[PDB]
This record gives sequence, structure tokens and C-alpha cells, in this order.
Amino acid sequence: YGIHEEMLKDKIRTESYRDFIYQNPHIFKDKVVLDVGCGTGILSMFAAKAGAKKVLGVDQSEILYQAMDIIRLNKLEDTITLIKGKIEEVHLPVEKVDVIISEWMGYFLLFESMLDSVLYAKNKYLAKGGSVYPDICTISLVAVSDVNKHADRIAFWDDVYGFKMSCMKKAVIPEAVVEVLDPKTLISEPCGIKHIDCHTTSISDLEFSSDFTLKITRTSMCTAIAGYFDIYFEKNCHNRVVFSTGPQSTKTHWKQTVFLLEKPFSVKAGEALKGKVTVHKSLTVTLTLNNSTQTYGL
Amino acid sequence: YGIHEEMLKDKIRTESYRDFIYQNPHIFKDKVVLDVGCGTGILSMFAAKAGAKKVLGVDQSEILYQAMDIIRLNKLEDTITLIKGKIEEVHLPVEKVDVIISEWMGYFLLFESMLDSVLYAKNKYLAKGGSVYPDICTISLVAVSDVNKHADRIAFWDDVYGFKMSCMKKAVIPEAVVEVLDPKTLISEPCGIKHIDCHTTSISDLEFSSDFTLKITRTSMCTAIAGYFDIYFEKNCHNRVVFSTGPQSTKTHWKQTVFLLEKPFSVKAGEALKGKVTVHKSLTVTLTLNNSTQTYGL
Ligand SMILES: O=C(NCC(=O)c1ccccc1)Nc1ccc2nnsc2c1
Ligand SMILES: O=C(NCC(=O)c1ccccc1)Nc1ccc2nnsc2c1
Repeated sequence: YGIHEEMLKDKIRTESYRDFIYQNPHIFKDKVVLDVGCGTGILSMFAAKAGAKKVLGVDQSEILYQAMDIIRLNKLEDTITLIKGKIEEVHLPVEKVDVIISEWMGYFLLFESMLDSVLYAKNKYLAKGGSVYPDICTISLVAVSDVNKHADRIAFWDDVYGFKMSCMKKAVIPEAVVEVLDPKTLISEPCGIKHIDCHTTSISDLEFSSDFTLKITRTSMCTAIAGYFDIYFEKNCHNRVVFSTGPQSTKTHWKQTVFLLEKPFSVKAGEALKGKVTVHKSLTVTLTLNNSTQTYGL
Repeated sequence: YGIHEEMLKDKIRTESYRDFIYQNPHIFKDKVVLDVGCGTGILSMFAAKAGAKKVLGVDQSEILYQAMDIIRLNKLEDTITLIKGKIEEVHLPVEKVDVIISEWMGYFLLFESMLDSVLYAKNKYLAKGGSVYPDICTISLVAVSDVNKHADRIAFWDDVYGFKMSCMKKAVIPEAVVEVLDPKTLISEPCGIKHIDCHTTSISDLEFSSDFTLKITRTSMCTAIAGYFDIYFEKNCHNRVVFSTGPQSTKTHWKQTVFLLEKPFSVKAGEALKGKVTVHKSLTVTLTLNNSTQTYGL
């Protein structure tokens, strides 16, 4: 229940979806809409208000029972039908749908995300000429300098209340951190490492490699690499909607994902820093930079 | 691994144990010490430095493997022996111990606490005339007024992006919240509801009822009841050690536990507010106040 309240209070997330739906009613007017992982059913109710003919909300979680009561309190049961279960298992009362909407995104976009479900739903249920929203996603990396925070996580273990705990460093390094970053600590321009169009993407496309270049903007000690993602509502929209989960933008519940570097190294403003990143499916992230390679998990 | 780092950075917690051990070396000098749920082994190393003859550190968790390396880095393996497993299952290389030390405390003292293990260890392994530390614990309640935070959790659901979500209130109310309270929001003197001496306490004593009286100190709307605990190191100490996890004291990782009231009600400064609390074994907490009864869990 906690997460749903948090997600609803995430204004950037929820109002982006609201605006997309309300400002593009033509996408919904008299349409059949599927809401994959509907939670409390908020997106389905948006879709109904924007003039959807039928809305099907699917979720495996016990939140669905609350969704049912919520739909009744708003007198929408004649438009919105809720079904408990995994999208891959449930039986729908229609063969095809016109529009798929979902808030599926995880930390670093892909960690524990529902994208597999959305893609499954797209392939089985989306009608010819149909649409999936949000339709476009990108992932970006950005270099960080924060010697003090690095010291708090790493050098910290050298002397703990007068005792050596150095071996613990090996255990902190592989754990990606979900946290809001001070944007002043960013020492490079961002670099996109992934672009996903939900209309063309397959499940195999979610495991990917990318070479990247970080355009350094401040001479400093690089201590970590941060990742985040942008969400776009584009196809057939008169009013496009974008939101970023990056540190230069208002915080969201996704915050940013931080991959700590074991051995910080100096960089110079104007320098082009090259590395390589690979994502495998929980998810892991393999980072090569400055001739070090580390695999991270969440 | 995260929790252990957090616990080590909890200065109030860790330095209280450090001071108790270092400032009362007579309790440890040439003694056999058992450390129940030893984690990284920090308390065992304190005990060794204070002059323990042998220290046995027990933990079921994979952190024990790190503890082993930590003990070696500090060259303490001739004094400290670590054993993986539950205290109720493992075989010890001694029949009896002189001193038991443990950091076992949970949120609201008893939520997911290791006290059962400590009591088991006391009964099976503590020698006649031996000691357990910390030896004394208390739990306290205190009344809270925070109409704004109450509105953020409850009235919030009346209108969510133009839709009714009132039914969700029933789901938020029973969930106790772990959070640091602004001490200005406290509207009563604290009232102790439980006193535990680890030398005399049994497992059945941890399920308890208490009538309480809250001495109201500010005329206001009571919106929640908060709970916390105090830890005492007393038996045979020349230098006693106390720490509180209450909101009038420096925050600890235990923060405070907050039980929201569904129907806030007004109180007057000087008023003696009577209620009843009962704890059952996860743990639940049943609260009667102002002729309402609610059971809470974590
Ligand atoms: O590592 C964290 N946060 C996690 C943290 O403080 C923590 C504390 C106790 C237990 C586990 C994690 N943040 C962070 C942010 C930016 C950074 N830049 N260079 S290193 C670094 C670390
Ligand atoms: O309820 C919370 N905190 C939990 C919270 O803000 C939250 C936010 C999103 C999801 C789950 C919990 N705190 C709190 C503190 C003091 C109070 N006094 N009267 S009501 C009250 C609530």
C-alpha cells in the first residue's frame, strides 16, 4: 500500500500521465484501453474521463481489490472492468484493444520493471494500428564527483571505532544505490545509452550493450557514475509530454541510480571519457571505465 | 549489508555499547563473553579489547563471513571465535558463559527483535552469577498533534486527481510508521508502559497489556500516538550508560514508531488522557483511546 501512495504523491509521474491523457482525448475517445499493472486504477479512471469506451485494468497484486472499490465510488464500473492476475495468465473479455497504457518503469528504468508484461500485452492484444503509451524511453549516464560521499561509503571502513573493516568495501561496491543526487556534483554532460520505442521493441532488446562517451565539464575526481531515464508520450499527440528522472530535474520516486567507483580517478574539463555498459536479465549492469570493470546489481 | 553499515553509523547506538564496555572493563576482564547476533563482530571486538578471555559471536546471517575476515584483520582470532547459525541450533565450544551482550532491539523495541534468542541464550548458557547486557529496557508512549501530517495520510484520499479514494484510509490506518518526529508536535509527557529486566524476563513477559495515562501539555487536536524505548546498562557498572530512542533525543536508526488515529480528537493542557495498550506475538499493537480501538502492525 505504501508504494501506491508514494506513486500517487509523485506529481511529476502522475501529472505527466494525467496531462498526456487529458490533453490528447482523441487517443482515447470511444476506444478500448488496456491498463497493465493498474494499481489503484488511477490511469484507467483518467482514460475513462478522457472518453474511453471500455477500460480493462489488470494487476496481480491485492491492490486490485482496492481498485474495485475505488472504481465504484467514482461510479465508473460501467466503463472500467478490473481483472486480478498476471497479464500472461488472465482471460480478457475482448480479443483486441486499441490503446495500452502502463506505468511499468523501474529504478534505472529496467530494475524490476513491468516492461515484459507490457510487451507481452502489446504482442497478444494490441490491435493493428493500435498504440502503447508511453511510447518512447531513453536511459542516460552522467559522471559524478563526490569525494566526501565516496569517503562515507569506502574509506569509512578503514577504521571503524578503532578497528579495521577494509574487507567490507568489496561488499558495498557492487550494490547500486537509489538516491537523489545534488546536481552540483555532476561533472559531465549526460550521454544516452539506450533508446526504446515500445511499438518496435522486443524482450531481447532489453539486454543491451552500449559504448558511451562522457563529455567532462569540470576538472575533478570522478567517484561514481549515475544513471536515469526519460519518458516520452509522442505517437499521434497534439500535446506531447516528457519527463526526466535526472538530477537536473525535479525529483521523482525513481530518484537516480548510482554506481560507485572502487578507484576514483581524476578527469579534466573538456576531456572525452569513454566507457562501456551492458545490461543483463534481477538485472545487472556491467561497467567498464578507466580500465576497470565492475558488475552492479540492485 | 546496508543495515550493518547503517547500524555502525548510528553513533548513539554504537558508542553507547562502546562506552559501556570500555568504561566497565571489570565486567569483561578475563571473562567468557557470548555475543548474540554479532553482525560484523564489532561488539565482540570491543569485548576483546576490554580484556575478555574468550568471545563467542553468533549470527545466522551471511554477515558472519565478513565478521570472520574482520576478526583476522584485527588479529583477534585467538580471542574471538565466530559460529554461523541460530543460537537455538548451534553447538558452542563451552558449556557456560559469564556475560551475554547483544544488540537485539527492534522498532518499538519488540518488532522483529532478537530478544527471544537472547532469552534462550540466557537460560541455556548464562552461568550462575552471570550477566546480560543491556540489562534494562523500557517502552514509552507519547501523544502527538500534527493535523497537517494527518491530512497528508488520511484526508489526502478524499480527492485524488479529481477522484474519490476514501476506501484507502482503512488500509493506511493499521500500518504503524517508523519515522523521526518533530519534537514540537508532542503534546503530552511520556508514559512508560513496559519495564524489562533481561535477568528476570521470560518470553511470555513480552506479550503484555498496560493501562496508561497521558499528561497533556498542550491544548490541541491529538492525531497520533508515538512509541519509543530506552536502553540501560546498569548491573555492576561503575559507569552506567543510558540511551533513549525518543523524539526529545538525538535520532537513532530506530527513529520513533507512530500509530495514526483514524478520528483525531481535541485534548486540553492539564488533562489526564487514559487508554490501554496490548502487544501480541509479526507483532501487533492494540490501542484503545477515546473509545476507539485499533490494532496496528509493522
Ligand atoms: O552511497 C550513497 N548512498 C548510500 C548510503 O549513504 C548508505 C548509507 C548506509 C548504508 C547503505 C547506504 N550515495 C552516494 C551518492 C553519490 C556518490 N558519488 N560518489 S560516491 C556516492 C555515493
Ligand atoms: O505517516 C507518516 N509518515 C508516513 C508517510 O508519510 C508515508 C508517505 C507515503 C507512503 C507511506 C507513508 N508520518 C506521520 C507522523 C506524525 C503524525 N502525526 N499525526 S499523523 C502522522 C503521520
